[PDB]
Amino acid sequence: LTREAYHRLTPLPHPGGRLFIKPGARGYRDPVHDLLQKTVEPFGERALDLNPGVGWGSLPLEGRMAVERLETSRAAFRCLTASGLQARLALPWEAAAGAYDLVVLALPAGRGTAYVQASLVAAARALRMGGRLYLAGDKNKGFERYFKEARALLGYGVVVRREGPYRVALLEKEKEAPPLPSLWRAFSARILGAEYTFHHLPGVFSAGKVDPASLLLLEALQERLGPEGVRGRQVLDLGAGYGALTLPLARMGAEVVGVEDDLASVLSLQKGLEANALKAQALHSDVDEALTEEARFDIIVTNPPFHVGGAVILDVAQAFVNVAAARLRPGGVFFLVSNPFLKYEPLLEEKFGAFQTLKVAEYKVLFAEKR
Ligand SMILES: Nc1ncnc2c1ncn2[C@@H]1O[C@H](CSCC[C@H](N)C(=O)O)[C@@H](O)[C@H]1O
Repeated sequence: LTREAYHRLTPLPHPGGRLFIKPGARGYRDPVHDLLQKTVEPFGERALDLNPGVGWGSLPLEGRMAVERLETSRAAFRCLTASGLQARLALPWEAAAGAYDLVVLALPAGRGTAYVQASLVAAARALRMGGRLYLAGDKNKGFERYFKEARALLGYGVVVRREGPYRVALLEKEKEAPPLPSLWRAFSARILGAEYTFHHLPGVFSAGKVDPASLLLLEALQERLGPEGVRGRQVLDLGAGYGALTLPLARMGAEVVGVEDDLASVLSLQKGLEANALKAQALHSDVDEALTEEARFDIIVTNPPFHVGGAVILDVAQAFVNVAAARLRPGGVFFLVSNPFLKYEPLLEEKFGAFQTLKVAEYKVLFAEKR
């Protein structure tokens, strides 16, 4: 995709209306969300969708109920807003307590047990007594385990739709919801001779330790540029996460801008910067969406997202490369780290003209220079 194509919102038809989607937004052609859309029916007057993506799963409620939507992904909120669907940039556990008759939750299984648990308790807290929860998931991705927990939190629950491994259940709140679990975690790490304490909420990439690929990028970068090679330089960190690259680069004296699509990760980065007395811009952004048109950088770094077990580079990750080439000043440099068999080489050759391989073992670090 071109950068314009990556950022473009496209409306797709459904009976009676339209829904905007875009590359990089969850909830489109997803069997879990599709099964929800075929299942959900109004109950009471006020609904909350805790993981809406582009908003397909709970769409049948729109115009029959008041529907609120809490979403962490910037890309998804762009779509919801374009679709005219009320939505807030919000963590699931920011939901108002006892204010809803119906909650809809496509299980965020990809973000892990702690994130799912926090979402389940948020659901239980959001509901009034006697309110109901639609819970959708995948038997291959913890549905039975999470459905059992939902039943324990709420009361009576039953599967109301099934297709292959995919399930939707309906549950009733029959008991008081517990307090939110503890959400924040911290860990220390020594990187390039300096001590850092990272802080993060559930669901982030590489919770609890610095990812070895990220460490490798930093090692390649300091070897190439020197310990002073980053001072006073403008750096963009594409997909900043809780700041494994952002914090050390800020420490080394770079003026760093982190862009990150996931709200929980942006908040994590912000807490880490504060805790380590470091300053950087921690932007909630779909790739470079939050930047001015004119913004350019001296150095761009990235450990792009990847699909677990997948052989194909994600649209978002392809866009990171395209945006990197476009956002570098002449003579600016790009560092990217990935699993060794992801086909980044032809992409860098296309966008930069040439590239180098600075490291290759458990991961590869690729390098390019703007001409
Ligand atoms: N559309 C998008 N725009 C910006 N960041 C995105 C994105 N899609 C995924 N990401 C982020 O890309 C990151 C890739 S994982 C790398 C995290 C961090 N830089 C580290 O090295 O530890 C995740 O934090 C993920 O949420």
